[PDB]
Amino acid sequence: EDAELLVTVRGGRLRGIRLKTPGGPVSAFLGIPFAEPPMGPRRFLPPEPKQPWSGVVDATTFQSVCYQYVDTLYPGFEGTEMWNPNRELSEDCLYLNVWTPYPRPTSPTPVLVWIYGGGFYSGASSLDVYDGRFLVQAERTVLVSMNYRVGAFGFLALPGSREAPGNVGLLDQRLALQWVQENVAAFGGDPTSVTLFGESAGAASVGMHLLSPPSRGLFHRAVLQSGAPNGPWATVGMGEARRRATQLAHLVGCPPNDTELVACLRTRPAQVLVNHEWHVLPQESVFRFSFVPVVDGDFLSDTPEALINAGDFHGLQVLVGVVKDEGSYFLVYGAPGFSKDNESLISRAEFLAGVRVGVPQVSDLAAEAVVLHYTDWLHPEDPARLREALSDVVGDHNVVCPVAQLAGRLAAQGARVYAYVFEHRASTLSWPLWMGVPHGYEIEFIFGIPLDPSRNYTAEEKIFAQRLMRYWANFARTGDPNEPAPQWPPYTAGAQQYVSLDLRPLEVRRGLRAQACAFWNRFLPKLLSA
Amino acid sequence: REDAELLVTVRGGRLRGIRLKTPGGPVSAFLGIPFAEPPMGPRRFLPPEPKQPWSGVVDATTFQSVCYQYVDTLYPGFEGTEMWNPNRELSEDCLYLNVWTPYPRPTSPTPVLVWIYGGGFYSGASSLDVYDGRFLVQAERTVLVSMNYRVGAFGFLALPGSREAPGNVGLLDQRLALQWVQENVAAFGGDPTSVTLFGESAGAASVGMHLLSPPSRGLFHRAVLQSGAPNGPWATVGMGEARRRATQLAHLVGCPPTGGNDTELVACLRTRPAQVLVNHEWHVLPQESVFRFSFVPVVDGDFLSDTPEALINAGDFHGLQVLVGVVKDEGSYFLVYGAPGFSKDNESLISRAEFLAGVRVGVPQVSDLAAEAVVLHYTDWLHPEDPARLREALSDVVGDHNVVCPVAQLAGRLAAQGARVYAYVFEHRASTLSWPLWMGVPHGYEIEFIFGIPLDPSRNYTAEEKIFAQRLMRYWANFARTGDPNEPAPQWPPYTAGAQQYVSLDLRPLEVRRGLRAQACAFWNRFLPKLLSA
Ligand SMILES: *[C@@H]1O[C@H](CO[C@@H]2O[C@@H](C)[C@@H](O)[C@@H](O)[C@@H]2O)[C@@H](O[C@@H]2O[C@H](CO)[C@@H](O)[C@H](O)[C@H]2NC(C)=O)[C@H](O)[C@H]1NC(C)=O
Ligand SMILES: *[C@@H]1O[C@H](CO[C@@H]2O[C@@H](C)[C@@H](O)[C@@H](O)[C@@H]2O)[C@@H](O[C@@H]2O[C@H](CO)[C@@H](O)[C@H](O)[C@H]2NC(C)=O)[C@H](O)[C@H]1NC(C)=O
Ligand SMILES: *[C@@H]1O[C@H](CO[C@@H]2O[C@@H](C)[C@@H](O)[C@@H](O)[C@@H]2O)[C@@H](O[C@@H]2O[C@H](CO)[C@@H](O)[C@H](O)[C@H]2NC(C)=O)[C@H](O)[C@H]1NC(C)=O
Ligand SMILES: *[C@@H]1O[C@H](CO)[C@@H](O)[C@H](O)[C@H]1NC(C)=O
Ligand SMILES: *[C@@H]1O[C@H](CO)[C@@H](O)[C@H](O)[C@H]1NC(C)=O
Repeated sequence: EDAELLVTVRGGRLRGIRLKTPGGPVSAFLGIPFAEPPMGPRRFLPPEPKQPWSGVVDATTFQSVCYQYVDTLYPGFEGTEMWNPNRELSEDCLYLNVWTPYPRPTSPTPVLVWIYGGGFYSGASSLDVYDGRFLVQAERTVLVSMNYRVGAFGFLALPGSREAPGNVGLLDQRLALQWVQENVAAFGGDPTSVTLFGESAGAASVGMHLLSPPSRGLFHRAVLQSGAPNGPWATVGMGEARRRATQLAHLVGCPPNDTELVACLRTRPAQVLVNHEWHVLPQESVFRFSFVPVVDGDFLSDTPEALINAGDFHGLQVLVGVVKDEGSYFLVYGAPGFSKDNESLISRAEFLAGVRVGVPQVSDLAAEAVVLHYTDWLHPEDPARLREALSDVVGDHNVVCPVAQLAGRLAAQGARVYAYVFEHRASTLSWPLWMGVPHGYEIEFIFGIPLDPSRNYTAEEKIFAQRLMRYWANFARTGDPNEPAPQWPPYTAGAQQYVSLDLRPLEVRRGLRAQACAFWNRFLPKLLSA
Repeated sequence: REDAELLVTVRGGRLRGIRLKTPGGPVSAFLGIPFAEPPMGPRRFLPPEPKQPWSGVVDATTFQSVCYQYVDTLYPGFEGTEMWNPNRELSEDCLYLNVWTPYPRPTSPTPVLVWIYGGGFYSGASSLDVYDGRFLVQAERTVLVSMNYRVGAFGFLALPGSREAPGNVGLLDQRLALQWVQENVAAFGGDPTSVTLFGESAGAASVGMHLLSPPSRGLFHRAVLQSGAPNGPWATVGMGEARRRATQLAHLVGCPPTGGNDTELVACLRTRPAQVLVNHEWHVLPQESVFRFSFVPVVDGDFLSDTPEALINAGDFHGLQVLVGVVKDEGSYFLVYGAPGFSKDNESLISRAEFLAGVRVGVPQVSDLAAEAVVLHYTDWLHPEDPARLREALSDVVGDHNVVCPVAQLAGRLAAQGARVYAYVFEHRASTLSWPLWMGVPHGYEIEFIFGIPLDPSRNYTAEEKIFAQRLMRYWANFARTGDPNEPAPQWPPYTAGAQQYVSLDLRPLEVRRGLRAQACAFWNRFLPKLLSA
């Protein structure tokens, strides 16, 4: 036996596995149970800590994926299948994973905690693009990821009720963070140096832990990639959450009050709920998801926008950023005229129709304001400009401007913020050229996937991945990504400085689409209230 | 004895003129021809009556009085403002017109240019030196007519529905002069079947209203609108707001001893000295502002059967040629009349607080949300507080809202509905300009080049500017003769709703460009009206 892969945590003994890397081995402990399986009567309930066990838990392989919708838009296409579950689906899915260097560190090592995205309806810690072996070998930190409930199982809410309080998927993450505080030292980790990082809904999850006091004490630094808690998609109001929960029950034959409604939902197989998940949305749209965190005064005592404005953020360091073309990926899921298999050169009529699906549940006047700002009135009908304009609409509304607002408010209120735009299109990208650098395609570089010899990244891209891993790990260690070389300056509300990340050296630029984001963050709210 | 070239007979009687000297040769001028009975005493606020025939010879040898009006006092003695102030005595006896014709009189019918001065409908006169018609007539051999029309309350005080003060009588003054041209211009060698209206500022808005009034439309064939349009937010007023302003003016001068019977109210107003009415003219505006004037044309269903925008959108304009344009910096002149932080004597590098305050003065009587939309669009959010950018932004706000975007909307609708449109932007700053450099090419300072003022030997224009003026006079006269400013050489393409082509007018040859501030004017012409409705 290998003593380096035997660990005793508070709940019992674990057996890990030795993983290979072009730079040397790492230790991995995969599929560690941190909660009781939320099954049967425990569906929709907050998680319970895992009860202690006898014997040795086999922690050599990833555990099941939390039950979720499986994408079918392009069957077999690499660009979509890389996000689909690669393990069996189960409601018994509350497991986390620990990667440590080999041999295990004898000194307290900074910890990075990954929260995957997936619009709160999908995702898994077992996806190949989240493989932590290269980060842990290159930068010598402890790396933790957890699975958390998604879709109705994690975020269906009958607000006020005890049978379905909502946000339990977020409590899954918090419980894993508490598990890290109690057990990460047994792997060589330092519980006093924990950096949360996540992408898309994971970034929105990270931001929500920043704004929830019970979570705030479980970590010390935060990285938000292409997501923010204050977007128009990451939260839902109590009334709309209740309406969606009620319509789901109707679509699955329930009831035969909240107590009875939830009891009937608990009798339905997991797939039955998944099969009707998308039909509770109020309208045809993109970048909208059925069951997301709810603002009910508990996990979030107020809206994330209100909490960001009222918060004291001195002593907080955050790393935030976006990719160059945040919106293009979502357009093929419903904007008329868009497809991965052609140039998607849409007409003005399709552009106007696409604005309503990309900015759903918005008055006609506010939609007209969007069309005004995003039309080039010297070329109002040029298909290529319209394709790009609609990508900018979806991307600015949902990612760039929510992130810009978060960064500006945190910086103006005591936090040290570092901002980036990711501008390298991977040579291996399977999405068409017109999508540019699409949403989510900086992750593989952050995790050092180009170092995998089994893949076809260039030598320049391997250098690039090592650069990014160093930035991220420097920030985890010191709150500053810079190597003590062109310097990465902090983002401020006035100067609005960020850096571009690509094969070229760091270049400092001004403004995260300041013109467009003034519209979304300053004017549009004023219009909607009148 | 007498010179036969300076003696002409019109329908009303005989006239005697004068021989003007110009650097290029003699011109015949008939200045101060009465075309209406003096609108004095009981005739104040009433539509004009045609001039009764006279015996003997009327001496049309000098400009007549300026219609009673407010006199600017912002910069006393300053050349930049005094050039617009009355250069003749003020009087309500002011309904006279002027005719310039070549010497000797043309043998064949000659195209006619009719000038309508601006002045915000509260000021102006055809006697101003910058409107001197001798150079145009000499250089291009046209006949030029200009008329005086009543301004201020005397021309546009309206109690709608009352016959005592129906409103728009200043526009009826212009129409009567146009009817006079139809009946009498052939006696001067003019062709009544080739008449081109042209005007600037409120004169351009007047030209546009004649285009949209059927009784006026038959009196001319072509139109030139310089830095003005009838659809601006300042050129017309609703019936109720006209009545509120008229009622408030009478109240401020003691009439009646508020509102009540219209006949008695107007009769009380007619007993007031003309200066007393002028002394309170500016006090009836609903808010402090710039580019807003108290007594302007009223949309009452008569002269204008609807708003100018509705008439423009519903009009068939086939068979019409129009020449429209603006100067490069339309807003700057108006900012020193009330925007906080602005003066001709300093750089006017305003603060953000002064910019935000200026938006409410420059876009008056709109909701807080509408003002926020203006601030969003005209702020550079990468440099939100730089004084120089704020100064230029407020100038653009006032210029786009009041001139550029109204002109662009008119041009686009006319072109899309059968008219042929030629558009320009005037971009030359005169070497003799007295306004400070930060105002650029200000509103109104293309007029002197179109009238050929640089050819005046007493003035100090460069040789290039004299060539420039001669080129502009040729464009205008070519349009008057043929409906096309091009020489029968860089070509001036028509303006269309799609291509939106216009030319730059300056010392360089013609350069073709696209879009009259297309991005800005989409906000003013497409979005903002939808916001005001909700
Ligand atoms: C680009 O393609 C989209 C989607 O078409 C799909 O992909 C093609 C490669 C082919 O497999 C089609 O059969 C697919 O439907 C086009 O948008 C569609 O247009 C058709 C009419 O041709 C219409 O019936 C569908 O409803 C449209 N789909 C959507 C989602 O709006 C689009 O027109 C193409 N762009 C071009 C040709 O410029
Ligand atoms: C509004 O008043 C006019 C004028 O009233 C006349 O003049 C006043 C000074 C006073 O002397 C009144 O007694 C006068 O009647 C009215 O128009 C007059 O109406 C009467 C009866 O027809 C008569 O004097 C003449 O017809 C009109 N004289 C005018 C026009 O000078 C008018 O009817 C009143 N309108 C209303 C709605 O009351
Ligand atoms: C620029 O000037 C304006 C106007 O001031 C006038 O013009 C100056 C050149 C000088 O001749 C002054 O004596 C004149 O009064 C300034 O705006 C005024 O500022 C004063 C003092 O702060 C204030 O009382 C007035 O209300 C202001 N007037 C307006 C219309 O706003 C402005 O401050 C000057 N800007 C500078 C000096 O940077
Ligand atoms: C919910 O409804 C059931 C059936 O009507 C009833 O028996 C039960 O008491 C209710 N529970 C609550 C908490 O209201
Ligand atoms: C032109 O300049 C001369 C001096 O060179 C001056 O005497 C004359 O008054 C000026 N004419 C103007 C300003 O019209």
